Amino acid sequence: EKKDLPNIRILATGGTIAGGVESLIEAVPEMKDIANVSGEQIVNVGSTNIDNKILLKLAKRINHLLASDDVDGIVVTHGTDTLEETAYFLNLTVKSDKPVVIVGSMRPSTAISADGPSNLYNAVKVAGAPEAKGKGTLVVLNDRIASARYVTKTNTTTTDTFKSEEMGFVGTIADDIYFNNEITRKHTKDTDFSVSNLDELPQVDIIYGYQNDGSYLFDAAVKAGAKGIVFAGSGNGSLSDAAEKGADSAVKKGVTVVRSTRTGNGVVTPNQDYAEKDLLASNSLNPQKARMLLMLALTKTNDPQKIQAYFNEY
Amino acid sequence: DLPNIRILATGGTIAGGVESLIEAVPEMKDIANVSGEQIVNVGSTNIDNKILLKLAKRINHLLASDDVDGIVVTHGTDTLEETAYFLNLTVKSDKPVVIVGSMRPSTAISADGPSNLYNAVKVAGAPEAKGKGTLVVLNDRIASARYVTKTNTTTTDTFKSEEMGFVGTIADDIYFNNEITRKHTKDTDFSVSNLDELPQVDIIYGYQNDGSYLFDAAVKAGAKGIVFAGSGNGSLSDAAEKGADSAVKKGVTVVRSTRTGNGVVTPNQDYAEKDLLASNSLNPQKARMLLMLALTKTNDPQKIQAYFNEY
Amino acid sequence: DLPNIRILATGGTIAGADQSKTSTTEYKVVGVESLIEAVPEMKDIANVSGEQIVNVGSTNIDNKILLKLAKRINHLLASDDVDGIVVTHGTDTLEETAYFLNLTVKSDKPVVIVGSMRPSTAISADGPSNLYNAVKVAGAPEAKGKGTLVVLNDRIASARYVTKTNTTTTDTFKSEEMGFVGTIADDIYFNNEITRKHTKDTDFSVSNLDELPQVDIIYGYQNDGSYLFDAAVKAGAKGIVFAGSGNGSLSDAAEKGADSAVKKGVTVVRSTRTGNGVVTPNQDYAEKDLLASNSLNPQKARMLLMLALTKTNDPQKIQAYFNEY
Amino acid sequence: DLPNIRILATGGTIAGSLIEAVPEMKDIANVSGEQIVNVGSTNIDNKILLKLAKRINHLLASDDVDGIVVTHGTDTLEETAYFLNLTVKSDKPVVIVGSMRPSTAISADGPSNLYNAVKVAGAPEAKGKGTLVVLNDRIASARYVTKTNTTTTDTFKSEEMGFVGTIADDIYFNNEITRKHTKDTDFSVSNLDELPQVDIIYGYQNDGSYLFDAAVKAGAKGIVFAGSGNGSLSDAAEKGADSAVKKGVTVVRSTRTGNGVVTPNQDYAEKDLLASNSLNPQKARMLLMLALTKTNDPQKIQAYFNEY
Ligand code: NA
Ligand code: NA
Repeated sequence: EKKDLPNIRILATGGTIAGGVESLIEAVPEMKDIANVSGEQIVNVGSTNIDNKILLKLAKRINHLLASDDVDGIVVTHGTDTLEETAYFLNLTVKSDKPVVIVGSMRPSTAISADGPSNLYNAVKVAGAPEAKGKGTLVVLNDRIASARYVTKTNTTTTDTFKSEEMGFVGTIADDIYFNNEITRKHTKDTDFSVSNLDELPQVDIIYGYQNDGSYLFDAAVKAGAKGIVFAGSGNGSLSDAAEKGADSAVKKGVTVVRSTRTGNGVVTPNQDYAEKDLLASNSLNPQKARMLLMLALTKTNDPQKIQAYFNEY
Repeated sequence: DLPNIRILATGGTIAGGVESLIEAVPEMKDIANVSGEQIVNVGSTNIDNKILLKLAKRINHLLASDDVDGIVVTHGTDTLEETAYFLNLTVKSDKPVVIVGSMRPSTAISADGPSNLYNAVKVAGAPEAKGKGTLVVLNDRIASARYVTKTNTTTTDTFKSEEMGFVGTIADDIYFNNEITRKHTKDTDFSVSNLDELPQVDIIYGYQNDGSYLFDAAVKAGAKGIVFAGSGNGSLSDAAEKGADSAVKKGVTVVRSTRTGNGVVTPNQDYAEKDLLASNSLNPQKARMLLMLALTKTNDPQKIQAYFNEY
Repeated sequence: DLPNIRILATGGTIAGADQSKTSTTEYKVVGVESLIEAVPEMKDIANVSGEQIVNVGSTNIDNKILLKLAKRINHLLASDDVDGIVVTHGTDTLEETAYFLNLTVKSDKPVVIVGSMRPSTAISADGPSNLYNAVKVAGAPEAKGKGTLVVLNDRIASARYVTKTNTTTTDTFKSEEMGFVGTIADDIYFNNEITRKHTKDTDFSVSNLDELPQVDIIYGYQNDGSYLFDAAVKAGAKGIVFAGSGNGSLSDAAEKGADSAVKKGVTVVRSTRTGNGVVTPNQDYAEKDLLASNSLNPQKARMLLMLALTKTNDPQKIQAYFNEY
Repeated sequence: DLPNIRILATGGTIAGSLIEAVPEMKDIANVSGEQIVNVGSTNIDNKILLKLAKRINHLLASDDVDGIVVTHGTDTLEETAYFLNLTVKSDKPVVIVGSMRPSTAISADGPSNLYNAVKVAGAPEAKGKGTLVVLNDRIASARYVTKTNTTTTDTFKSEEMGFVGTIADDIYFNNEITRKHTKDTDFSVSNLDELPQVDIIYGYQNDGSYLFDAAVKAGAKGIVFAGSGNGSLSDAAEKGADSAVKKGVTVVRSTRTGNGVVTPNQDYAEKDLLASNSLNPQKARMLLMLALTKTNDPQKIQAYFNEY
């Protein structure tokens, strides 16, 4: 007597991106055509105020739901500012191949040509697509299906902000879904990370590189209890002499230091001079995404060679 | 006769001593009378305010003479955009200043430095380069210092502007396409002629679960200005906002930039009322250059904000 | 004291409608007054009025319509009651109309071309914001003298540099090499002024013309031939634009067809199928009057070639136009 | 021991005898080569494509060939690369390479391009990736790449699909494409001497039906239309396309935009004016020629356009 449709659960982390989560759901009635949609409010914060406590709660809830036969896929609604941080964390900690799609809107729900309704519809379409199984955590905005591993927010305000210059999208939407790429990095069900038994994460802070910078921010991070530091270096993870003094001091005090880049794209490569002093390379992870992997790495090991190996596979 | 172009070197060679650079690209002799000097010799992460003052003063002196038609500065790529934008605000001439580097070492297969240097000299000597602002020339592209950034760690095509494109491109001949709308060079209100140091400005990065303690440390270290590389449109966590508000109360100017890479950071009523300023379309490290220079003129947040909308 | 902005509607997706709100590629036809009433916020930034010029999908915009549109725009901008114009148009051939107007509008007052990638009925339809922003730009004092502009997705592109780069996405209109004249983030941020001659400063007028010289476009590919050149000449082409591989390159067969067209008095311009970059002069091709399209893609090169042929058949004068416009 | 990499040259040298020009290659491969043809890339034709695919298929069947590099002019490089992606029945790497600057120019890009092409062709992880295009430290799929700029060194790109990988000293593989290719395709051309004729017609304002009519008269078996936007036709172009279909020609609507998918449109699909998916006109031509070696059924041809 009923139409068979996928069971998609929306987990909201902030306000409504289209139009409570119950209403959010009624603002995009088109979703009923393609899913049996249900919803829950996890937390309710602006994305700059998403923190490690919330991430642990969110990953645990997703893992619980996806283990059930009554949930086919999940859509997480989230503020765009830090969406990429949450999406990549879930990419490393969700231990299921069922789809998890993270979505937001660049224009408020009340704005002229608000982008939330289409984004949400498309997120639910992807989350219920059989072919979305096994693709890793996905970010869906503006008719594009991006991997959490490769995507970033590239522009402050534009609808088309989430992109990957060098890796493009997993797929795109033009009425139908077109899947184009599968990523090569390890993810989701295949990672070595679990947050099932964790109530906190190792502290990791980020320091920026620039002309005439110093060592004082490294020293402050160490004093504040950082277990890891990601440095957003100029170019290919480069450090001034002052920054390198700070990084070396941190390493000597037992902090793991990973060199990322402030440029936005490309790989940070191992460099003999840096590698021999355990100033690690972030691969193609930007500073905030490198932080997520470093926190998780530090739950498993303090060995710099093992952490570097994670940065090449995840 | 040909334009007289002076090369000021700040690092190692990008092609083939400053005499070595010139000899490595003999083709330059057909488009300019090239001479050169070594200003400093450092990796670009070690370019600092002292060096920038020296470089700006030397450039301003040289461009005032009739024997110099234009200048090329050879520089490491990592912080090239910081130096280029600083010079865009402090060189008080319409004569061309072109910043150039290479992404591959001069000894590598298919080294890019020889072409880059040749093109930089071609642009520096082009009459239509007059009045364009400071330019950055790599990989057949002519970018404004105001809009360009290094977007990729290692690729030859790294210097770009997604939203503003290039001032021009080269395909044998130079094709000039755009003139920027921001105030620059000859028309700025900044002078560093008599300065021996610049107001200290530090940069703090925004991220989930960040804090106030890095703001506190920058203030303790003597920052006069702080640029915050905020997520999205210059957004702050509650903790970051506590740190920023603390800094403003201690007389530090705080400018919100973005970590995203592109777009404008807009004035936001909640932030603006608390003097947490907006960086416009300046990224953190370029915002830092304008904030340092603004602080040579004023501590008034409304005046500093107006500079961020015009420069 | 608000600017007086006239909307001239021509058709396109922005005036299209489907009964399914989730259809972005299938749709049926909305009137200019409906477009306006759908965006009441416009009343706070302009005094808006509208007229329907034509009502067609943009692949059916033709030279007759362009002439009508350019003449109407020129007459309206001569009045003190009109501060700026917005043209609503289908996206498919928007760049052709925009660049034509960039060469034939004899005023420094703003002309902004706008469309949408989703129909008016779609969820998160993009037309309302695009239209608001087009009106905002057309009424901005700083938009004066910028050349014809194309406004979609919070971006303000020059007609000379923009193209439709994607079949279906909202962010399709871009210039990889030249970027945008400006962008919108609440306020307008003007960033660039183009260097090419435009609008009031061109040598072209269409005030006395009822038709344009026929120009056709031929595409380059492996195993192509001469017979499509021959067919374009037979069909009455006065000019041909060749969308060559790479930097306006021709196969031997294509070069045979081009050379035969030139011998019959047709002007041939080499453009590129790549999408970006400059088609440079080439000594061997220039000696045979196979001209270079500069940074004009095939369809935009066609617009300039048609107007050049209203002034001259001299290949050196035509080439000079391609370098300045 | 090092992989055995064979270089098939189609024209002039892109570097500098290549081993002399780029001696670093000796440390990463045992290189050999041959001059299979000697033409400018605008004059690569169907006869040459068939010769190249037959020769590559033969070579890769040998146990002592680990991978192939083809040096090729950049203008039509994407056409050859995609054809080989559909016809090389092996998982071993085939890498197509060119240079945007002449070998004699300042900062010639060919030496690095060639070195990287050989590095990729010998990399174990390049197996099963489909035909690759390697220029400017980037590793692009033949299925997604195009030449996007007339003259720049960074011209080969895919805005929407990115690269299969990139090179920064080491190779970083990032994506595997989802379309069917190489070892898994249903196309076999080793015994064919010609391919069904396919021509391309451009869409623009004030276009007509005359070019369609001429292509049909010239013997086209298929026509790719480089339509404005999402494979759109003017009324005049549509009349020409419908005339062609009635005369037994298969018509595929591609796009002149450069990116995105051309979607099936009900009114066009009802009339067998097919959709090219995310294939540009010149790449859609290669798939249509091969489709026409198997069938004239428009539904089957459309299905090929959705999978390849
Ligand atoms: Na450097
Ligand atoms: Na349309």
